[PDB]
Amino acid sequence: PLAKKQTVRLIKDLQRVLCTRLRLSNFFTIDHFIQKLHTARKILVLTGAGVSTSLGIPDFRSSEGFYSKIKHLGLDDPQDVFNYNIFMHDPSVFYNIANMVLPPEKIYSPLHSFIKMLQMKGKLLRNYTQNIDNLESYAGISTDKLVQCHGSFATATCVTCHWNLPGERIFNKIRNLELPLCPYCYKKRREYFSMSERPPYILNSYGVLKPDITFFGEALPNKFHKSIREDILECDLLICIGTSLKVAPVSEIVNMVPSHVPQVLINRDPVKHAEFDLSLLGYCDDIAAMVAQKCGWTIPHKKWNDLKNKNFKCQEKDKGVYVVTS
Amino acid sequence: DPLAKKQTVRLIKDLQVLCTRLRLSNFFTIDHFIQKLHTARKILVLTGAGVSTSLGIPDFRSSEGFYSKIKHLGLDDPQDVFNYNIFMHDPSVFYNIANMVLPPEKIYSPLHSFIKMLQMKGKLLRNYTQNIDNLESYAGISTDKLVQCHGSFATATCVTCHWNLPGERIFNKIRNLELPLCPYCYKKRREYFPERPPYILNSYGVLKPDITFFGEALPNKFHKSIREDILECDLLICIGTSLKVAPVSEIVNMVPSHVPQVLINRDPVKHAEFDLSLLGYCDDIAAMVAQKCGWTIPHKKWNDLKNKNFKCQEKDKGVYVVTSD
Ligand SMILES: NC(=O)c1cccnc1
Ligand SMILES: NC(=O)c1cccnc1
Ligand SMILES: [Zn+2]
Ligand SMILES: [Zn+2]
Repeated sequence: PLAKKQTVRLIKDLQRVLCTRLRLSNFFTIDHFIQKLHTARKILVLTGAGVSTSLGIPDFRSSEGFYSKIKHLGLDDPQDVFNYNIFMHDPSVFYNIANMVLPPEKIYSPLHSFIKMLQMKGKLLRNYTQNIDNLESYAGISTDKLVQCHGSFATATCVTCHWNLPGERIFNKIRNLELPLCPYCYKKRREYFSMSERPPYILNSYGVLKPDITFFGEALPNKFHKSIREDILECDLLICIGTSLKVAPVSEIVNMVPSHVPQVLINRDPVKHAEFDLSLLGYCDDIAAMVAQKCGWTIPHKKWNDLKNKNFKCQEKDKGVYVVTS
Repeated sequence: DPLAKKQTVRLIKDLQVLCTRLRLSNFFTIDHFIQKLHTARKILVLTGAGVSTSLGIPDFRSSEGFYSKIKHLGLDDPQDVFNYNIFMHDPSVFYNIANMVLPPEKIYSPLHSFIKMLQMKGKLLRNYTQNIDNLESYAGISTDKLVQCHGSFATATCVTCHWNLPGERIFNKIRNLELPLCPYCYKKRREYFPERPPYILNSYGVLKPDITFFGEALPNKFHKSIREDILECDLLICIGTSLKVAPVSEIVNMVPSHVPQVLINRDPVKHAEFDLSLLGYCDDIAAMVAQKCGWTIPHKKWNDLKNKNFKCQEKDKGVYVVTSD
């Protein structure tokens, strides 16, 4: 069909009406996925918070998730706490809740390992992750193969002078609900808290350090667009895992990838606004094991003995859709 | 250049923001245009009604244009006489005015011949025209090279049964302000329009000329051609149009960003970013260009035009006002 180029906005936003992607006639099964796995050389793996919940890290949207906790505190719109423009206006909104999102460290799931597997077999084009928990590097995913789409707490930057430090340096202030302040800006900040130097032209974010996670309304890290420009030209399988796919531009990856490329979902819930070729509905750690196993592969993670020794049930439930339990 | 995804172009005629195109840094003089004409092999020319005003045919929105001559109708939007929903509901609204848009025959302007000139030098990839006057044929522009984006009176079609006939078979009815009726639907038509159910529209068994109405799909040659042409185009020249109707007005967004885009038109096109804009009458600016290229426009008015002195006054970077005296 006739098309022109529509610029993909690179500011983090709710994506939020039929999807127009057409599903491949030739690719619906589990066995189709398996043969593709054996032949593919340039797999794109797109992950979300689902791939870290086996580790006790909440996701965003589910019943025990972050949004539910922020709402229970009393915020009318819990989305507010990760809003960039809100941060720039009032950084206490985010720093009032930031201790809740500071991640654990040095752990990873069977899924992160299934990703490293692909890398080791020379098949991973990129893992585009939405997660700010920074668990991919520890899991062994190489830095050239990882795109932290929405950043991480690895570093924090002053919004005023752009001085950058390791995130760890501000964790104790975050645990104690204290505003992390830039040491270089601090003297002007005290002066402010000339017309241009007074209310309303100086914002409350003046000289405040912000973790280098991407907020809603902020530009994604440059690694994202630079990578996807190229990975789009060459991807030959797309797997989406442990995400609702509600945040653009990450959510647009499904539309940017060329239409002949097979797209697979592994997730607890179907993604209604997308048209995956194959959907595998269940726990990602379980479905990973199952898939590796059908492939005659192993997942280099401790839990693999155990996961591999289960009885997996794959119930067809409409074409190209399986409910996987065990 | 910005990371992009594919967006389907809507193929329904629609009267049409900000423009995203970046102008070429190395192309903004008249000499850049002359040099490019020498080397280009796959030129897309997009025309509108300004290419026939020299022949005495009104354009649409000038002060003596078609919309000015139907002011007495008192329409909120005078384009409604060419609206498709209006046609389907009540074809007498179009048929009152259709006589005014029947084409003359066997005449064409120096700008039409400039296009044919390009053709016979092997440089015309396509002439996308919005005109229904069919004058490109008379000028020698080939059917293969012509896309009548908004159709023509060549054929007419029954809106009910789809019977297709030569468009000239309805001209005498058009001239008499009568509805041209389909001979196959006529028996049912006469039953309903001597009981009639409320879901039978007034267009039942009415012939429609195969011009594209506002709200109607474009002819199939348009999307078939443009898809291939934007891959090969090496120069776009937009002439005698306000560029206010989509999807034609999207051609300038669809051509890849590196292809030079030139406007030749009485007025700037404020919602587009042309690399070079030449502002004046088509025929004169075509002649001046052909002169500068050391070329000949194959038109009886060539000897008159080649005898004019053209002044090109640079207004802004890539904007020139071209007059004659
Ligand atoms: N509890 C949270 O707010 C949270 C933590 C980690 C990931 N997602 C959400
Ligand atoms: N013959 C025509 O196409 C025409 C177009 C606009 C105004 N008058 C006539
Ligand atoms: Zn600072
Ligand atoms: Zn009929």
